[PDB]
Amino acid sequence: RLTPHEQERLLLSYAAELARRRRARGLRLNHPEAIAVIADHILEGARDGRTVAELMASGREVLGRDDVMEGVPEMLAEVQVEATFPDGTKLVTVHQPIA
Amino acid sequence: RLTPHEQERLLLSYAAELARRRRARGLRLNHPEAIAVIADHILEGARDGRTVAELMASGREVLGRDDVMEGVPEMLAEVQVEATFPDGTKLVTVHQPIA
Amino acid sequence: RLTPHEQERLLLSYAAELARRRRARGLRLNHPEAIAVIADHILEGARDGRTVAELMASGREVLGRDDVMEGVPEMLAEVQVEATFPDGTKLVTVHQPIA
Repeated sequence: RLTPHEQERLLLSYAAELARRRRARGLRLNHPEAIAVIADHILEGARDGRTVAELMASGREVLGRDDVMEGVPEMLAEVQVEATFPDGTKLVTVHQPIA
Repeated sequence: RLTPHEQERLLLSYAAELARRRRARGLRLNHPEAIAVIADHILEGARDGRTVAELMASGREVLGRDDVMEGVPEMLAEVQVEATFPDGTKLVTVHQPIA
Repeated sequence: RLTPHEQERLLLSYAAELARRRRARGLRLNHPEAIAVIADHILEGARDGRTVAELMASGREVLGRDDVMEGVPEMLAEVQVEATFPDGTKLVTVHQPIA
């Protein structure tokens, strides 16, 4: 159902699409944009059947220092997201996804 | 300004976009994803100027068994969408859409 | 994580993506779709660090009479959106965006 959690997931997903569009036209992403993009990589990766361990590593390869504004890699200590896997929902933590 | 319901409709439209994105990615759709895609087909066909009769038909040719997870086509007895027509808002029902 | 207002702004941004999709398939936009597109132009221009005056001018050149249904240009007296620039939030109004 469209629980507040489901709405929130779809919002984060569209926010990631929008942040990707911004980056693709040359902008460096700000902190919430970078979070959306990394979170969306996790969400979609889980939907593909990637494992938590795979996502913990690949979520660190999505954005680099060049992709985000000054200060963003330092402010983004980790991204934590509940993703849906084949074997249920799991919290995925990507540590230090940019630096 | 968007009403909380308008926001609901747009969220479900985006969910269908994400579903079509996943299907494009080679993923067989689950139950809610399939619903979102068929729902969206109806809403977009109504916007195009299609009749309720046309949409009940075309709605059954959006996704086949190959496009969805095993079990989904039997879970999806119907998809109902309130769609706006020049004639008014009507509930459009697509029966056994995966078939 | 998102306020009502943030949710609404993200959904209005999505509405423009949907309006672009409708246009791409050969639809002329209606009044609310046109509002979304012009609003998106402003919001994205603001994010880009364009100036209010730049956007008030370029907002008049996003959609032409061909892009919208007959009688829509006359319906669109103005499109007003709050947008956050590098120097903060401003109400931006695009006047007579089509004709």
